[PDB]
Amino acid sequence: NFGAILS
Amino acid sequence: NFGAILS
Amino acid sequence: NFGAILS
Amino acid sequence: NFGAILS
Amino acid sequence: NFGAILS
Amino acid sequence: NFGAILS
Amino acid sequence: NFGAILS
Amino acid sequence: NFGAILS
Amino acid sequence: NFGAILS
Amino acid sequence: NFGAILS
Amino acid sequence: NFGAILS
Amino acid sequence: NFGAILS
Repeated sequence: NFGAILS
Repeated sequence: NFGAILS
Repeated sequence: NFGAILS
Repeated sequence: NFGAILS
Repeated sequence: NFGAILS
Repeated sequence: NFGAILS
Repeated sequence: NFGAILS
Repeated sequence: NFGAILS
Repeated sequence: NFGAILS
Repeated sequence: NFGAILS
Repeated sequence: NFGAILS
Repeated sequence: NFGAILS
């Protein structure tokens, strides 16, 4: 899978 | 701010 | 899924 | 202000 | 879902 | 003032 | 003033 | 879920 | 102010 | 999952 | 602020 | 898996 977080 | 995605 | 919060 | 979304 | 508050 | 929405 | 939201 | 408080 | 999200 | 808090 | 993701 | 924290 994949994932991300942005500030 | 904050944004996230997770598959 | 995905999600976000804005100030 | 504040805004949010969550799937 | 989603939601918000405004001052 | 104040305004709100919640789904 | 004060405003709040909680899902 | 999500939530916020404003002064 | 304060805002939060938790999936 | 994911999560965030904003001041 | 603080943001996190964990798969 | 994967994970992250942002300040």
